[PDB]
Amino acid sequence: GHSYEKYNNWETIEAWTKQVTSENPDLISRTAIGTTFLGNNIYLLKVGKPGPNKPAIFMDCGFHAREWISHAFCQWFVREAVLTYGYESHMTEFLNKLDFYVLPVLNIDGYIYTWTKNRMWRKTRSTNAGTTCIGTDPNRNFDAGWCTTGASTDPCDETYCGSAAESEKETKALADFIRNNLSSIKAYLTIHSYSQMILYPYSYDYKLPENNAELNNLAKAAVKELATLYGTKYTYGPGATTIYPAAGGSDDWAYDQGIKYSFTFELRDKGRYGFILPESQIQATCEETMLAIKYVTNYVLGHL
Ligand SMILES: CC(C)[C@H](NC(=O)OCc1ccccc1)P(=O)(O)O[C@H](C(=O)O)c1cccc(NC(=N)N)c1
Ligand SMILES: [Zn+2]
Repeated sequence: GHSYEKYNNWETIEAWTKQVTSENPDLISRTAIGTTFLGNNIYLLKVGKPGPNKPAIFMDCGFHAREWISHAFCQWFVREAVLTYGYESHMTEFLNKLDFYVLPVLNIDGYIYTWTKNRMWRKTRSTNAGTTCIGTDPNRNFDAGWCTTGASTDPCDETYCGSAAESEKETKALADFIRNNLSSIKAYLTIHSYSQMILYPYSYDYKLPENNAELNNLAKAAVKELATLYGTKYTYGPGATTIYPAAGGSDDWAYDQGIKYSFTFELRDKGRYGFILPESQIQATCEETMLAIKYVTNYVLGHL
């Protein structure tokens, strides 16, 4: 069964998307935006009070299979939204005024693989011509300085950029959806672990985004907000210099589509447990992360 303080396998997460939608008909709608290489449905949840011409924030989790706390966060977020709507003033305002598109798990095939075969799997599970090596790094697969730096052209490597940009059904589906909704999507938030950072563009080059001063101030405010709960310290900055240069990432691509608020979140911890973050830390991790996501949401709402 589904728990919010445990990591849930895909069958359970899928059942949950159907259940939470059924239980909250005027706050949540479910669609699928594509299928994975292995035929799983890429569900997207539209969270918000329906209305005409509403702006939106897009958030995805589970780009990378082994980053389990990411998947956990998208599920936590959805419950918080439906539990507190009508009671907590900010979330009530958020859901009245905008829609959150929440994509609980992008890389479903890899996630399943981390449950069944290899806890440390990262990439998708697509096949590659001329080799037995499996998978492409979805966050090297977007059309953003594609495969020029911090990526591999070898399918056997963890950062394989794929045979071409959007070669993966999963990344094509995500790009297609975002391209189809550019008029409404005002921010892009992509949830990863670990490192306790908020990154903004660019990672594929050392050039800075036009609005980098604003993004820096926004990230700064968001991390200090996060720290209020448990003292957790996040660093922040443009990807290339803050963590490492790397091309083909979705945050850079979304920004260059015109989504001016584009962030990669790296959640707990800083390496003690790394990707294998204890379930005992899910609640506290999600709780503090909510504060940063809500700060960003309120700021974006104030700049429409
Ligand atoms: C621990 C955490 C930072 C993860 N990093 C990771 O597994 O690094 C492994 C690795 C191994 C060899 C070469 C490069 C990278 P990840 O979540 O995969 O980091 C993102 C990524 O590399 O896709 C990441 C972190 C910060 C910013 C961005 N943005 C971007 N467009 N590159 C992307
Ligand atoms: Zn990641």
